[PDB]
Amino acid sequence: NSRTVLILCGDYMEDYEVMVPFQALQAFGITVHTVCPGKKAGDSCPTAVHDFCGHQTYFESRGHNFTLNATFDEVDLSKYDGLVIPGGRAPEYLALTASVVELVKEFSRSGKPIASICHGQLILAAADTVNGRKCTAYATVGPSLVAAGAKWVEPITPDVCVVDGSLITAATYEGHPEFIQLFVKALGGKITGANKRILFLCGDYMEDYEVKVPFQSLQALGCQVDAVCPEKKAGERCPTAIHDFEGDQTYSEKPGHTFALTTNFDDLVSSSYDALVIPGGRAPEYLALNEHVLNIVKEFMNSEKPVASICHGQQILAAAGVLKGRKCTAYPAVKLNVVLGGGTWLEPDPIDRCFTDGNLVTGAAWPGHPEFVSQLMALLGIQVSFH
Amino acid sequence: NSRTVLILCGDYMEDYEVMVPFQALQAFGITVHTVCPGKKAGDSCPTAVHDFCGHQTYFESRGHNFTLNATFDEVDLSKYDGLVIPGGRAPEYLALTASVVELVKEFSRSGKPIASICHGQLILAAADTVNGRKCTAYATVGPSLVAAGAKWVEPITPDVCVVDGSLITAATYEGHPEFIQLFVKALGGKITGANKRILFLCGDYMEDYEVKVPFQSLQALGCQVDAVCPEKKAGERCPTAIHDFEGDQTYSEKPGHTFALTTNFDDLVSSSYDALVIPGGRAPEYLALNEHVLNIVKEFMNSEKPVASICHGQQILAAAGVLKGRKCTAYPAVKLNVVLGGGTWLEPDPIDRCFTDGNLVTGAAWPGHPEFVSQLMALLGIQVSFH
Amino acid sequence: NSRTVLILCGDYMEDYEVMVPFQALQAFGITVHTVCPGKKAGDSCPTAVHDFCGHQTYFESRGHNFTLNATFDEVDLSKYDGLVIPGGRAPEYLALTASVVELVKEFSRSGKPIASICHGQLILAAADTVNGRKCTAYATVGPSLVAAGAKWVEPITPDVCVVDGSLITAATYEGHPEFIQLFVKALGGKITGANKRILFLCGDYMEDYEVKVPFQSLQALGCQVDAVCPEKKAGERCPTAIHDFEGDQTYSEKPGHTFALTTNFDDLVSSSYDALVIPGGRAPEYLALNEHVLNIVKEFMNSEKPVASICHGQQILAAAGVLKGRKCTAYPAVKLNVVLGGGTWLEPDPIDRCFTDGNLVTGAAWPGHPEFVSQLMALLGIQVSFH
Repeated sequence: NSRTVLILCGDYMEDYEVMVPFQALQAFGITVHTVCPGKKAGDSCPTAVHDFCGHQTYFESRGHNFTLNATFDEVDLSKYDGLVIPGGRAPEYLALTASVVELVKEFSRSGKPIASICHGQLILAAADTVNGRKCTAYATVGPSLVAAGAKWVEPITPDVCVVDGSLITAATYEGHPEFIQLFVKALGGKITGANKRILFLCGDYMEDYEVKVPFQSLQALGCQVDAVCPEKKAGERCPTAIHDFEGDQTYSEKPGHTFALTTNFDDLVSSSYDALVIPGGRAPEYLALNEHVLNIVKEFMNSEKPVASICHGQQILAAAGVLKGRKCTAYPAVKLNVVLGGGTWLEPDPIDRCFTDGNLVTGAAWPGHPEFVSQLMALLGIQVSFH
Repeated sequence: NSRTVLILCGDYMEDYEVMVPFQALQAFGITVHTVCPGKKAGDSCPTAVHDFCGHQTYFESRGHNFTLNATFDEVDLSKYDGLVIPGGRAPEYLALTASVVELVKEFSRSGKPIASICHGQLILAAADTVNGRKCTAYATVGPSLVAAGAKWVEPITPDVCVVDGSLITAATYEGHPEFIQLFVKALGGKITGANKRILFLCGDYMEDYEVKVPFQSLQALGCQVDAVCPEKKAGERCPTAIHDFEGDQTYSEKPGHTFALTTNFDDLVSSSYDALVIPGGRAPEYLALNEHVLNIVKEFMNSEKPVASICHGQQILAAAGVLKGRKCTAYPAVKLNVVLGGGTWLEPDPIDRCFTDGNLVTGAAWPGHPEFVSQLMALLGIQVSFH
Repeated sequence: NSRTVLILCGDYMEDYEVMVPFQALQAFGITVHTVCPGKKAGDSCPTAVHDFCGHQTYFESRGHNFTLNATFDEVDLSKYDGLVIPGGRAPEYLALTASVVELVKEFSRSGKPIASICHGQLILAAADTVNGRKCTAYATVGPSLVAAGAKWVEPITPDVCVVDGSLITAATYEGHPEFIQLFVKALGGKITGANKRILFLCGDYMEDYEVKVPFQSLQALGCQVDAVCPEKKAGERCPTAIHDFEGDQTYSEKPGHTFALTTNFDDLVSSSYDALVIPGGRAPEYLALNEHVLNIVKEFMNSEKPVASICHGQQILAAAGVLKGRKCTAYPAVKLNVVLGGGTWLEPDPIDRCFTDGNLVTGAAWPGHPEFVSQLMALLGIQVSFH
């Protein structure tokens, strides 16, 4: 509504760098279409998980499969307000697809906003639309951007972002917060009431998407967001799980990106936060056995403060006993816990639908992030206005 | 034969939690039917390898594909003497399948024996059949059971087992030995002659099933089982291999569960054992180059004591020269090893058929575990009797 | 022409043990046919990546799919001058395939050369064609050869090779250089003018084939070859990447073999070395950012010395500005870097062809190694003559 954005997808694009923008932009009220040359709506793109394990370069792994919702060569550029270019290993080959470069050129002339991250810039270079343009990218793309005539801004840190009129660029997904806020501002958006402090309850093997997307999305808004995990210091990292359906009766499990806690668990002053968020995956099942974690949940529910849990997150809510006489949804399987917890089941159909019950927001699976964050914003007083 | 048990399978059930009971029980003269809702006999289910590597929860990878030998919608519960519920991530979604809960309800009413392990209990909680019943499960399931009115027994160790009449529960597959024996006694079985000490010759990359299945089946019988490996002590652990036939000309390989040795290899004495078991996999080929390992094999052989090796295990035997003028079978490829070793080949058809020559029991692949353990029991004079 | 060789392939053969000879022999003017029982030209076999990681035996991983260029049951064994038998897990089941054992025996009967490595020797043992023959193989294949009546040579080190008239044998791929040379001489081939020092610019996640095949082909030729990596000692190792197309719009990625460096990067002296080789994969993009790396490339190019780059290696040339007014090809996607670098693009069609622009040799991908090496050989004046 009011704004429509087009994301340029491709095989092996960085998981994070495609889903975070796809869902955040939606949670803010922007329609988003995803396309990939030679593919139609409903088709799938494999994705890459780029991370660092102590080598001179990043290590790669397979992320979730990403389904396109729009068809390439059937898109009317005139009908889009902005364009986003994901990173990973897709730009490398997309940057050499005639129809892709023609598209980025055409859009580039309209003067409309273009947000490119990591290796995405390579496409910009091929289209030769960066001359004299200030900009940044993954350190490795610098030679190509300088040779393209760009005003290269070396990324001293993974988070640095750069703007030059309608050209927004980022080095890595660590800069998603600012990357996204700028593309929003660039779309004529205004964010209000975003001066909140949210606490995320994390743990080992939490769902990759279910942590990153909600987390960064809330950061792009401007909130101060912290994440903790029992027995871990503000530097520790948590391994994540990538849950996806690949044909069998239940989802499959694969290693995702490594997540970094921001605060120490022991030094946690719950009263200082305006909200609490619980990611799903396999972490909730063991976090729910933790006394300290439960008390934290109790405090937020007692204070009638906003609480947003997704997927298996509700397992911690049911164990806190805070679901009694409460309406909510969860991952289809954890309906067991909701009922046993004393809550009233809300059918999660479609799977992307989330529900609000007073101070309680719940989601079923990662496909519900748009409504998930959107409804947590409402309980927070955060709005995003355009036109 | 005399009893018939039913195993409730599902996609991503714990590989060990299904294969060990499925094969140990057959080894004890019990017919076992495997079924999964929405699937027929001959279909397969992917399994999960749940293990620990230091994180706050278990790690997960894909195990062997498990082929069901029964059909769900064609089952008559009035024909089974018992029911086994394996763990993994299957209980989670099976618990929310109306037909599954109905089967547990009815089996629950008949009062016949029900053995549930790890996450399996979640199904019992769903069917509301644990009210006032003592029982245990993976610590994580504790909450759900309590809310289902169960008398919860927290697992202080990974092998704790509970029994409240016809209900038998275990926390992890590390409790299989007692889990199975209790299930057998509940079916009215009596085990006699299990006053034996057995020695296992392990090594890195031995087959996953080919170690745990025989090792745990023997323990469930009551035997004392020791496992060793050159240059490794009691606490040490060996990486295992998961060999499975996918669509190629030979089997593929994946990591299996890590296996824990029980005794220091140097502190051994062939004297104190009544039989020697040799797992297959890739451990044999290099184990067969070890002096000490060969002497151990020789001692057991000329002492005429019972010796059982499956799959590639027969390589150690050939290298020890103890297959001189003897009949035996092995993984098809190891026929060269048997012949060049001076043995007479026995066609491994069907793949689950094992052969006993004098004091020597041999099998082809892991599917022959039932006949393998059965035949080893026969040389040890161990028996299981019902009715 | 002059010589034609047949290579016995099989599912799960060692990836290196097939590509290195398959390609190195073609770069030496020898026609090579790959064949696998029950498979026809155009079919493919999965390969296996073997090497140690701190365990008692090797670890296995999946390597590149290998497509056969000939049909087994259509081979006129009479028109072949030599036979190569790769290792890995394939021999194990091939040794038990009648057609295969007869082919081998029929070939050992003609006196013609037979090069076998690692586990390949098991096939010779099955054919009983090694009596009183001096030879070596992978340590665990010794007991079999001894029993087949061979004069076993324990591989004191992994790089040992043994020649006994027409039977050339090696223990591991580490001995490929000597292995290939001996086979070539035994084919009546002479190598002249190979006294050259060659430098390889290596890094983390370079294409597995792209470093090993060219590296070892030049070593077999007699050249002294060094491998370096920024800030890494002679003992350090580099992880590699296996890039392969599996159906998506761009290649996929798996871990390959670890590659050890030969000299220290800091003590490197560009003065020596007659040529420079730059492997592809993901290492270039980050090496292209290293000042030191660009100087080395600078030096060579100024000296007019032969420079050979393949796949993504050109990203380093382009960055050093040495493509200015040079004609060359590269991996399709990296055309961007070639054009931005001021070079004239040479279309890599067919994918396996390379080009020579003065002192510059460039290839598109690993499928082009044959022309890649023969063209570097031409600049260096190295020749292989037969008849």
